[PDB]
Amino acid sequence: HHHHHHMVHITLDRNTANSWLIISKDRRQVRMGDTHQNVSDNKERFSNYPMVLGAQRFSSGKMYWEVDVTQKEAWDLGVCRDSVQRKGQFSLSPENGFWTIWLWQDSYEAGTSPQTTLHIQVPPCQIGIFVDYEAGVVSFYNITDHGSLIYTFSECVFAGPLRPFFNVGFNYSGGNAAPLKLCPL
Ligand SMILES: CC(=O)N[C@H]1CNc2ccccc2C1
Repeated sequence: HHHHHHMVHITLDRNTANSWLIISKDRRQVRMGDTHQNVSDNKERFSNYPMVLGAQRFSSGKMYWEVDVTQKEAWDLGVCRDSVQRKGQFSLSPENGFWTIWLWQDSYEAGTSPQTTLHIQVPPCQIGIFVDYEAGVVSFYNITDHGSLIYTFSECVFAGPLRPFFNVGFNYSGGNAAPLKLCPL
């Protein structure tokens, strides 16, 4: 792809994080802790899942960023509405304000309702995310496989400001402790 020139510097918003998450001092990395991280509860924190939002809000333009997923077994990535539900159980779908892909149990799927199978020959170590607000497009790229397209959500109805969206996943296996990292420009 040729989206690299729309690169934006994303930082994570501590106040939105599930209380188990550890965000690095530079606000560029997040991982699962082995316990509650000794923060107060608030209405913004994701309660049920190890999720966090980026601080940046997008309402126009073209935006691109990259995330490192090396050696993780499970994760969700993409964008969401600023007003997505934070508490209780919910599915990742455009109807609920999320435009995401994920890895789970050795298969990759797009967060449509119902979910769509992805066809990935080279397991990605880094994912590129491209948003065109005006066009209503969210696209995902395999940086490990020379930038090959993973999935395009088109005809998106954002219906609000967008935030970068992250889920580090559960670590019940002991094989998913690795962080999500925002990669340098
Ligand atoms: C080993 C592991 O993944 N433990 C879960 C427990 N439960 C839980 C609930 C919300 C957010 C994160 C978590 C972590």
